[PDB]
Amino acid sequence: GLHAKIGMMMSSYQVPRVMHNDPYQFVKWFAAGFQSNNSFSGLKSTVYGS
Amino acid sequence: GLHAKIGMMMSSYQVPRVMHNDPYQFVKWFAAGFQSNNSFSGLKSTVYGS
Repeated sequence: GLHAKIGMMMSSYQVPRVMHNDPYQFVKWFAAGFQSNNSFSGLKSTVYGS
Repeated sequence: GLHAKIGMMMSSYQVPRVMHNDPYQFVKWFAAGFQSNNSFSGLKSTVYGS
C-alpha cells in the first residue's frame, strides 16, 4: 500500500575550519520518497476524505 | 642539437572535498621548453623542408 523508500538516512557533519576566525557551521541532509501502490488492474489503495 | 629541458615532470592530484556535495575534480600539470642549438655567427643545426 502506502510505502516509503529511503535514499540516504539522516546524517550530519561539520564544515571544517581553516583559519582562526572561520565561523562554526553544521549541515544535516536527508533523502527519501513516497508512493501509494496501484495494482496491475488499476485498483487504488488510499482514500482521502474531503 | 635539438634538445628539451623539463621544468616539472607530469604530476597529478585531487582537489579535496570539503562538504558532502563537493564535485570530484582532478588536475594534471606539466612544464618544459625547447631550443635548437646554434652558434655565434648564425650557424644552425635543424633544417625544415618546405
